[PDB]
This record gives sequence, structure tokens and C-alpha cells, in this order.
Amino acid sequence: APKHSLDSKLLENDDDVLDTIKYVHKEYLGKPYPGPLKNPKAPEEGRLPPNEGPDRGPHGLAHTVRTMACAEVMIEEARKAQLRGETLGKAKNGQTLADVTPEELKKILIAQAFFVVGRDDERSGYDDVHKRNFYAEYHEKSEQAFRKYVEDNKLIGKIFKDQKEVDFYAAIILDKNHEWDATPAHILINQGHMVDLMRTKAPAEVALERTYNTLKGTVGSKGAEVVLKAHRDFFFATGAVVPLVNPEAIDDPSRGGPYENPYSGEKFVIVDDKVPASKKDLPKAVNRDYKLKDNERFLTIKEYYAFPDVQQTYPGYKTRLEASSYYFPTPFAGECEQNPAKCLGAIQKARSKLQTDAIKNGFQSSSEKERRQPNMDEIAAARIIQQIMANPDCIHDDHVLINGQKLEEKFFRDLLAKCDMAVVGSLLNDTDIKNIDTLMRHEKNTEFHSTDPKAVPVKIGDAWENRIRTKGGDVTQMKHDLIFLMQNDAWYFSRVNAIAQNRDKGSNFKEVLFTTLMTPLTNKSLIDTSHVPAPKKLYRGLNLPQEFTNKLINQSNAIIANTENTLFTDLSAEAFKQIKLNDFSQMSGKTCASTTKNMKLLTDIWGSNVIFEMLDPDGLLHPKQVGTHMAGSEDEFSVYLPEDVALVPTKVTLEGKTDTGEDRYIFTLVAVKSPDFIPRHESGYAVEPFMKMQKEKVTQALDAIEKDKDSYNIDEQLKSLRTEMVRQAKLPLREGVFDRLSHRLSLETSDNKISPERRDFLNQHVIPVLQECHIALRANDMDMMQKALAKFPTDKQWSAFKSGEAVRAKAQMDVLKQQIEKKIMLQTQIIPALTECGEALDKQNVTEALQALNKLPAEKEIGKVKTIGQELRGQIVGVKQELTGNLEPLQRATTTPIVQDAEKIKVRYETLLTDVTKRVTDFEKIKPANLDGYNKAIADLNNIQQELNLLRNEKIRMHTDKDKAVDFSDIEALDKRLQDVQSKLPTQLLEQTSKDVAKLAKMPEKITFNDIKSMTSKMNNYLETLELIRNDRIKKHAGSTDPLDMSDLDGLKGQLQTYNQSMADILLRAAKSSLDKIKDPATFEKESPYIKQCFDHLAELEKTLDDSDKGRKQKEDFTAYKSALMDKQEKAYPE
Repeated sequence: APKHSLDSKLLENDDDVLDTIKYVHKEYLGKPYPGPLKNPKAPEEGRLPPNEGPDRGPHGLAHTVRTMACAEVMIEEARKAQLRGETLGKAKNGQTLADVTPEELKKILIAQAFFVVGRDDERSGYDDVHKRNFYAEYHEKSEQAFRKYVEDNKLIGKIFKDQKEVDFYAAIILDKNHEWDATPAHILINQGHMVDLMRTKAPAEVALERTYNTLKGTVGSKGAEVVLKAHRDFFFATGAVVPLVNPEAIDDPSRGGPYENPYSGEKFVIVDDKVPASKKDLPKAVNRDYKLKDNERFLTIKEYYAFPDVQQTYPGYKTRLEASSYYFPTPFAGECEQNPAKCLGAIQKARSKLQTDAIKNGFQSSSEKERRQPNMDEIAAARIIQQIMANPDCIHDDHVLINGQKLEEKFFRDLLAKCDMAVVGSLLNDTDIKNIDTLMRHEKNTEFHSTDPKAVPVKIGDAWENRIRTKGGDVTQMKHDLIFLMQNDAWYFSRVNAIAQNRDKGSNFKEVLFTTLMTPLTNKSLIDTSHVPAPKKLYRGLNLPQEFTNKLINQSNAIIANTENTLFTDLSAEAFKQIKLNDFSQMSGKTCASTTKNMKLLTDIWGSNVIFEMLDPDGLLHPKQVGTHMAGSEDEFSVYLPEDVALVPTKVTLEGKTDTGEDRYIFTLVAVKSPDFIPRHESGYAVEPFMKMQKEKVTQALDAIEKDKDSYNIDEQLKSLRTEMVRQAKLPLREGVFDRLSHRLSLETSDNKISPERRDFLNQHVIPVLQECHIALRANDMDMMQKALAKFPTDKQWSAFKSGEAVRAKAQMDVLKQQIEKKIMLQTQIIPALTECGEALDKQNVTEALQALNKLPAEKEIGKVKTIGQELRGQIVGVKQELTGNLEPLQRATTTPIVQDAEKIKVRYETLLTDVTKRVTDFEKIKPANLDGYNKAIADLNNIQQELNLLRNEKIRMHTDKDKAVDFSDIEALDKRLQDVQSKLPTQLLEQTSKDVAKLAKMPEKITFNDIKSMTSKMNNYLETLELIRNDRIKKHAGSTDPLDMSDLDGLKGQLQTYNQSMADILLRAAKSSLDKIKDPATFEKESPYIKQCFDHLAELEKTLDDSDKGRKQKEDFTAYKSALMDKQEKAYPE
């Protein structure tokens, strides 16, 4: 954590800088070039004509604004680079650009505003015609203008401390000797002006390289890239022209162009076309007016950048930059020159755009804005939630039972933790909204606890019904009432927000059930209610202890300091690594978060010490007004963060103190959407219980089916009818003519005698039919059943034989035919289909269940079979319809959206792998020597292990094939190397400690009390290191078969305690000699202070010394001498 904020944005907020810009623009800059005086001492002689166009093109207001913005960016980046830890350059005062306070920054900007207002024309340098130096005269005019301005407005005492400060800044502005590195102000003005003037010098590529080399030593390589990128953006925003940068002549010219230092005029001459191979091979540079002769040649830019050392050292060897006329932001710079506000707003816009685009380019681009289609498990969870809404009687006090299956608190909790709530809520409907009130009625008496331990428990159902439940409201009004319940934060909202993020501790089953039930329904209501013009800023309050706040501030500072919008190269890989490892947006929550537009309400009513400010340039957030605005105030909004939208910090400002005196911080967050933030999903976790319920329902259908099997004994009935008709065939012949006529025509219910006609009928048709049916029913040959029923005696034959016994037999055969067809339809369609869908649910295969569904017969086909009871028919049709309507949506969108940007992920993985390998090698290089190094190594190992976990997650995401295992050979190899280093480190530390202790044992021949103190301090340090090794050995060696050997460390401690004993012997000798040598109060005032100092040192020794017999003897001697001194004081000194 730095002592100053990572952000400096004076131009946006400050008043004095803007006032100074307005004054200078109204007085000097906003006027045509007047032309230099022909004679400075004689105005009457007139003026020379301006050397260029009278308009202030190159040095107008645009130049001043761009230079001031570049100076502010330079300080921005210098502070960032110091925070990252890489050393910066130093000016001759020994100060660093990160050490300039904001007050000096404001003074520097004010004194920079006057740097160019003195000019009269575009002449530069010494003039041969008049022997004059227009630069000095112009800057003298500027110095006089600055002095006049500072005197006129009485600025001294307001900003500047005294006259000497004004004189220092005047000497800065005058620039008599171009003292480029005297002090940070000199650098921050001069090199900023040079960076801005870079655009005019030609050739552009060499000028850009030289400017990079100038900025590198002062701010750093990454800073030398960021500043140039920002200045390019300012160039395009304000509307200047930029020459084309083309360092490898890709546009196919005859040559890249002669190499020439634009500021100095250096040119490299080769003698006889001997192309070199390194920069050091170049001979010394000739001057600008050197002539070529014979077969000599100028070094070409292409050949110069073909050299390898320049390629390695200077990153811009390969790059290519966009020309200005290609984008043609031309010529509205002349329009920007008319008013300061336009250019200042454009500068601020570009500055914000750079910072946002850095992060957005660091992450993957947004493939689509339309939301995902639901995952199979989310559809299952939505169905489960609706089914629970169906009835609350199935809810028990410590578990949820539904459709013959129970659910634990774990299921609801990890359903909340894992799955989306927005899509699941969107899957619900209004019948569930009414079932909400039904559930509230059922759960009237259950208790509820808030997060405040002193809060009185409340019955949630009673509270809802009395206060929340509006009298006879329509469904939309109940949705608004649910939002209204969300409004009452104190008693109910805290518990919900703590449960939904695992922050809860000690809540029972009904509270977690209510949370997982209410969150999707509340979000559903929020989407359904209304659309409101969304404000572009939101302030969210929070209350946190300082201990958490410091870590949060450090994480935000690291994230801000690592994101950079480089020009030449891409550091997107580092930004992605740093954001994921340190982001805190999971704390922002996955629930309805209450926000407001007005900071005043937060600072007055709540007085919270932590405030989040969210920006939504893309409109990714969709805040909604709080339902019924009739009672709901204007400044109350609810926001739901999707999973693929994450918040990242860009500003950390210390704004003020709370009424309790605690510092209040205000963060700023930019919402970014990217498929990279979609968490990995443990799919199928909730599909399993749903499949279990479906299987249970199918099994209950099978239960009813085998009950109907038990209902009829078809085999016995068929056998009985066969026996009866065999007996009928065995009857004596009924040969009476009238008997035959009555037998055939009339309902003769007396067939104890059979006519020959009906006997032949039976023998020919019924005997084969029933015998075949019986044989089939023994063998269960079912197509053979169908064939026999095709052989069945036609109703025409029974109409011929209308005897009453024949009619009864025909009725029995119709009953048996219906029973046989019922058995046919069951054992062919349903029972095999029920078994098949049982396997499919066991296999969790939707397609096989659907196939078994198609195999199942239709409802009307079952209705044809009258022998099937209406209860079983209804049950079977209900099973069919339920499985259809539950599985068909379940088949939809079984594939999660795919992260298809393979190139970006692969490149990022390769860069990260190289970086972590380099860091592991650097860790391997380490050899510790003390406790602090050991602790630093432990922390480094921990963060490297976290980086390896990040690598594991990225590698898992890189895995696209479903039928291959994910590889961790490289990551595990680095982990093994790190563990080997972890084993080696304590051994090296112990060896170094032992060697240093052996060195320390050499006591000096002559020892003084300060030597006593210093050598005791060294001994204490070594003893503390040995105690650290003791604790490490105790921690690690627990459970090992080897004994807890510490004899060697106890020997080292014995050496150190003998050291202590000898040193304490010297101390005690001196102290006792001084005590016995006391003669008077003067000798007391001389010795007793020294005696007491030695005795305090001896008490420190006793604290370090153990309770051994020799140690206790020394302690007893020290205590006896101290008691003698104390007695002498207390008694004799009053004497």
C-alpha cells in the first residue's frame, strides 16, 4: 500500500488549474501570432513577419492541454511502477517521480500552463541573420507573464508559500541552460514538452525510439510504453496530424529511409557496403553535413532494425503504427482551439477510455449479449421448486420430502451455491406466486432470526400476513409486496444475504429453505415488474472492520497497478492473471443488492465507512426501481449481477472520516462481461433426484399394474371355460327336430344335451381355438394369442346357435377375449416400456425414456380395453403425461454454451506458463539466511501455489474433448520442484544458522557494556531462529516413526546459553563491584543507574535463559544482587 493514491485526476476536479487555463487562453494563446519585434529596445521599428502561419497551430491551447495531461499521466505511471516494486530513476536531488506530493503537482501544472504563452513566432535556435536567440527572449516574456499573473491575483499565501518558490518556478520556466534533470519538476515539464513535440520531428520511427529511450530510465519500460500510448490517444482526440511509423518498410519502398537522430543529426556511415551484425559494430556517428564518397552508404532504418541486439533491447522493432490520415481526425483541432472545455472533456474521455479498454482487451471479448439457454440441472431445479410450491404439507421441520424422495439442507444449500437463480426464477410462473401466499399461510408459526444476536426472533408467516400482505391485492401487487419485503433490511434481508453466500453461521433448515425459495421468485418479480431509465452511477453501502478493509484496499491497489494499456507489446496475460487471483467481486453477492444514486443518504443516514461506486458504460447491469413508487422512495434500486459479469476496481479514494472518526473509502468499479467469468459447473448434481422421482412414479404405476395382474386369474378362467365346453361336447346327442330348432334359434338355457349341429360347431371351431389359447397361455406365445383370436368363432356362428347356454358361453368368451387383449396390451406395450424407462432413468438418458414413451399405447387404445379399470387407466395416462411434460423440457438445451475462442486462451496459457516457470526458477535460486527470509519464502510459495491453481483452472477450461482426461503433468512437475525447494530451504537455513553461531562464539578479548548489548542481541536473534526451527520440526515431524530428535539444536542452544552465562558472568561481576563500591548518594547516582541497566539486561538474559540448574543459579545470583540493591535503595537512600 503506497502513501499516495494510485490516481491523479486534477484536471477533472481542480478549480485553480481550470481558472489558470481560462485566464491564459483569454489573454495570450487565443490570439494570432503577432511576430517578433525587429528591435526589442525600439517598438516603433515594427515587427518581422511571422515565419509560419499566423494561427497558433503547433503551440496553441491544444499543446498546453496535451502537455499537462501527459505530465499527470507520467506521475500516474511513476506511482504505479513504484508500487509494482521495480526501481525507478533518480533526479539529481535524489527524489523520485513517485515522491512528488499533490501540492507540488498542482504547482507544476500551474507553472506549466505558462510555458509557451511568451512566443511570437516559429523561429527556433540561434539566427545567423540578426545574431539573436529568439528562444531566450520568448521564454523571458513567458517568465514576465508568470510573475505578473502570480502578483495580480494575490496567489502567494494561497498556493505558493513565499517569494522563493515563485522564483524557483520562474527559473524553471526561463530555461537558460536546459538543465534537464535538476529536480523532478524540471523533468516533468521538459520531457513532457519533448514528448508532445515528438510528432513534428522526422523520421518518426527514430524519434519515437529516442523518446522511448529517454523515458525508460526515468519512469520504466512499461511506463515508456503507456505514456506514448496515452499521448497517441490524446493526439487523435484533439485532432493533430501524426506521421506514419513504419520501421520495417512493409509498404514496399525502395528503402526504409536513412537513419538519422532527429535531435542531433547523427548518421552512421559504412565504407564498402560491409553490412554489420550488431550495434557495437557501428563506427562512430558522423555529423549531419558529412558527405558520402566512393562506394560509401548511409545506414538504413531497415538494416538498423535488422540487428539482433536492438531487436532484443528495444521492444518497438517489429511494431507498426496507424497513420493519422488513415483515420483522418482532421482538421477539427482548429475547432478545439476555440474553447478550453471541448479539449478538456475530450482529454478526460480518452483517459477513461484507455483504462476501461485495457481491462476489456485483457479479458476475452463478449461473443454475444443474449443470455444463455438453461442448463439441464437448472430446469430440474426449477421443476423441483415448483413442485415444492405445489403443496407445503410435504415439508417437514428438518427435511423436505416430495414424490417419495427426501432432501437435506445440503441439497438446497449447494443448489444456491452452484446454480443460477435468474434463469431458474424466469422458468417459474404466477401460479407459484400464489403458492407463495399459500406457503406463507402454512408456515405461519415458524421462527426466524436476524444477524444481530440481540434481535428478537419473529414468526415470518405472521409478519408477512399482517404487515406485508396487502388486502386482496392482485398478483402484480404481491410481487411489489415481495420487493417491499426486500426493502425491510434490518430483520430479514441480512439473514438472506448471509445464507445465499455461505456467510451464514447457525441458521436452521427453514431459513435456508426460505432463502433458496425466495431468491428466484424475488428476481422473477424484479424482471416482471417494470422498466425504468437506468442511471449511469450507483452507490452501494457496506460496513466492514478495518482489518478486512486494509486487505481489500491492497487487492484493489494491486489490480489497478497491474492493468496497463501498453503500445508496443501486449501485457493482457498479466492483467488476466492478476484480476482472477485478487478480485473481490464475489463479495458483491448474487442477490438483490440495494443501491442508490445519492451519496448524501449513505453518508448521513447510515454513515457507512465503505462505499462501492459501480459504473455501467455498457448497460450490463439492469437496475430496477423498487416496485410501488407510491411508497418507495426515488433513491432505492435493486441490482442482480449475472455470473458472466464481474466488477473490477479502477480507483481508490480516501474521501473523509465517519462520525466515529474512521476513514471512509470510496471505490470505483467497472462492469465487464466476458465468457471467461462463467464458473465451471458440476452438471448432473440435481438431475439425479429428479430422475429418482420419475423412477418412483413409474414404479408405483408398475405397482398398480401388478395389482391388476392379481385382480384376474385368466389361466384358471380359460381352463374352466375349456372344461365346460368339453363337457358340452361330451353331452348326449339332442336329436329332436323341434329340440334342434329351439337349440339353434331360441335361448335354450338347458344345454345338458347337445345337438349334432352345435356339437360339430364346437368340435371344429371352439376345441381348436380354446386348446390353442390354453397352449399359448402356458407358453406365453403372444402373437400366437393373436392368431388364435383370429381363429375365434365369429359372431355369425353364435347368431346361428342362439341357445341360452351358447349365449352365456359367448359372453364368457367375450370376457376372456377382453382379458386376453388386456394382457396382450399390457405385457407387450406397457410392462416392457415401464422396464425400459426405468432403465433409462437409471441410465439418466432422456432419449430412451422418450422412446419408451412412444412405445407406450395411446389413451384411447386403453379406453378400448374395458377390462382395464378406470383407476389404473387414469394412473397410466397420468404417468405418461407427467413424464412427457417433464422430460421434453429436460431434453432442451442439454449443451452448455462453449468458450470457442481457442487462440486467445492458448496464447494466454503459454505466456502464463512461461511466467510461472521463470518465477519457479527464481524461487529455486533463493537461499535463506534468517527468519525474515524464511517467512518471505513461505509467502512466495503460497502465492505461487495459488498461481498454480489458476493454471489448473485455465488448463481445465482449455480441455474441449469430453472423452479425454485433463492433464496436469507440467503443473504437477512445477509443484514437485516447489516442494523440493520447500524441503531444501530449512536445511540451508539450519546450516547457515549453525555456521553463524559458530562464528559468533568468538568473544572479544575486551568487552564493554555496549558490546554486551549488541552481542546479546545477536545471541537472542540466533536463539529465536533456533526456536523457529524447533517449532517447524514439532509441526512437521508429528506422527513420524523416528523420535523427535533435537539433540543438535539443543547443542547449539547449549552453546548459546553458555554464551549467555559468560556474558551474564561479566555483567554480574561489574554490577556487584559497582554495588559494593557505593559510598554516598553521589556514588549511588553514579553506579546505581549503570547497575540497573546491567540488571535489566540480566533480566532479559534470564528471560532468554532456561530454568536449568546453572541457569537457575545465575538467575538466583542476579536476583540476590538486585534484591540487595533494592533494599539498599528503599532503606538507606531515605537514610
